[PDB]
Amino acid sequence: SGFRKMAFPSGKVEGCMVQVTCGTTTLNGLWLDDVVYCPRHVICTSEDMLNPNYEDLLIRKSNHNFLVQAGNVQLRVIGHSMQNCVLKLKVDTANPKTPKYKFVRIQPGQTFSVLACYNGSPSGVYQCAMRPNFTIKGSFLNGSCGSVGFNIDYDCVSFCYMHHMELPTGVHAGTDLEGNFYGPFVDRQTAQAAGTDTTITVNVLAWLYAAVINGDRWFLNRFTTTLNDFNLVAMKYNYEPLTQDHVDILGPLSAQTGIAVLDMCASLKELLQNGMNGRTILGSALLEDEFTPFDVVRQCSGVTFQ
Amino acid sequence: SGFRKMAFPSGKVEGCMVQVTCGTTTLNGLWLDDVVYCPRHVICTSEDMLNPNYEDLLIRKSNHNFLVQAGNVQLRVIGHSMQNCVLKLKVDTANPKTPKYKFVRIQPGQTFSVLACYNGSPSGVYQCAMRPNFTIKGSFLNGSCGSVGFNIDYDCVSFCYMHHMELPTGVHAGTDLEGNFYGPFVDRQTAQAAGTDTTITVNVLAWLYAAVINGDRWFLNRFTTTLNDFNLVAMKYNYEPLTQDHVDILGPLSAQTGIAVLDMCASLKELLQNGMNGRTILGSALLEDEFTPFDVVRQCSGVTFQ
Ligand SMILES: Cc1c(Cl)cc(N2CCN(C(=O)c3cc(=O)[nH]c(=O)[nH]3)CC2)cc1Cl
Ligand SMILES: Cc1c(Cl)cc(N2CCN(C(=O)c3cc(=O)[nH]c(=O)[nH]3)CC2)cc1Cl
Repeated sequence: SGFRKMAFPSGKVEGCMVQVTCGTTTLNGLWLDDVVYCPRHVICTSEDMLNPNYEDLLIRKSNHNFLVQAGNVQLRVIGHSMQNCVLKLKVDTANPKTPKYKFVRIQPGQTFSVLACYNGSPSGVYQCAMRPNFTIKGSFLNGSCGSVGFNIDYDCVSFCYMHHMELPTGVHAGTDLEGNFYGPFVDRQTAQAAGTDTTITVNVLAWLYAAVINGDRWFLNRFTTTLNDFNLVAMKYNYEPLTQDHVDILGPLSAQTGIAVLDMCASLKELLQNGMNGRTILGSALLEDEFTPFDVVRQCSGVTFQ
Repeated sequence: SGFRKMAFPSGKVEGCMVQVTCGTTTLNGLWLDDVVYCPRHVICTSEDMLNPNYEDLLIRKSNHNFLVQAGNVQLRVIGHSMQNCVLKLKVDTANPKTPKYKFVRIQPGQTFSVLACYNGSPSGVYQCAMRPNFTIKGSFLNGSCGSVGFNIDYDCVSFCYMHHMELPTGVHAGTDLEGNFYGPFVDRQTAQAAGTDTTITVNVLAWLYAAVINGDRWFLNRFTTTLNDFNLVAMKYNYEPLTQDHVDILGPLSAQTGIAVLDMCASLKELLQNGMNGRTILGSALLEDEFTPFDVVRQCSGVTFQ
């Protein structure tokens, strides 16, 4: 029993983190095979932050302008290139700790683990969701750029996020590992704002199923509803509308508890219109939307990895 | 003078189009160096459309199950792999007509050219925009899957779109060339719906500047407005809000015409609240939002490519 904000074990990723220095700027890089990946704004100075021309800035660099350190061992840069917003540094030594990996782009509402790093050294791991406005509510300080987000599927690490910047509202923005930003953001130190966020409805429903599995039942009722009736209430409270695909995804949780999805939607409708009245669910006084249906199954039924 | 829906010259792309057959299914592929890229649902049959397991379907295939034709020359498949939603077929011959290229992921509101193809043969070219709901309003018939979208930057072809499917509403969905879908869609023949579309405001403003450059001035007025006052009216009419970044992008057009952006916004406010009253702008009775500021500059000031 129990329910926690659970991250993936980070060991396979810790061995890929390196320190990348260019000039007076130091941040984190990801070392897979003989390539080091890092944010391209490492080649920027204070004079170029507001409007950098990265093509010009890169042509004025040579391999010896890039210092790469894996712990205390230094890696020799033998080539460099730019792929969208990430810098690819070819080094003379292939990482012997390279795991089975792939580069994936995730969708809003999906979760992943973040290995926060400083000076190439892992500091902590935590779980977060990609928000519908393509930001993440992370925890990052100065020097954390190049930290990566990942999921583990069996023996394979799926890298999905590299950290680039913090927005004025305190939320965080980055790219996939091909260097393409999540959301309408650019790597320039200008004032950019995220659009309005919404609550991830399918995740809230999954979390309510986790509550029932763990013995929190006070919010259930006998009523039922339709998808269109529910979605009418949901839009009023800034909730993402619910699709038939979402209902299918929640199938294994409806079967394990014997509570139909549309039945659980009726409970959620009541919680939105009346609140929780000083009661808690799984130790929270708010509706939690950063657990996917898969996260719940993984924690309330059991999955490990090799 | 004049203003047209202008596409990029397609010659550099026509030489990369091939036909890919697997079983009874034939669609289009993109042949760059010694790799052929195509939608992975080419390995699906009618029995798997609703819920394909692509890992299983691919392990049951061998290289000789894939017939690749470049005109009449046949290409020998020596390897195959899956990267997200695209199939990568390694062939024995590198395309001698491979142009300088890169793979880019575009943002909503940006435009590109589509080379519609059938049986590996180019049929037509047209311009379209990525909608804010991550669909495109294309023109595609049966057999068009694998057609690609592209921009040309100097001598370099930037591939940004590969066509996968048509949604029930008649709009179209696809992936970038790394196989990651635009929008919340999956390559399964289930019922999926696009979210609500909005009008791309910065593009409408660019188009109004093109009108002024070409002698349509009847909608101008002496008034001005603020960003927050404009955005309040815009949201009422399902227009994307306007940012300071957008104002900067429109700079070259404001300078060429001597009409400040916030002045042009005041004209747009009036057109939204009063309509056009049987008058036309650049031969249209509706406000056009599929030309970017760069498209206008390119056509109203002059850019060619090598
Ligand atoms: C072009 C450009 C851009 Cl776009 C960003 C930076 N910065 C690099 C330094 N930096 C952090 O390390 C950091 C991350 C974080 O999440 N929170 C926090 O407080 N600090 C801020 C971003 C520099 C340049 Cl030249
Ligand atoms: C898993 C899967 C998926 Cl997701 C899609 C298809 N289709 C392949 C055939 N096809 C077209 O060629 C087509 C495109 C278009 O835009 N308009 C139109 O009328 N037809 C439809 C999609 C097949 C499979 Cl097995």
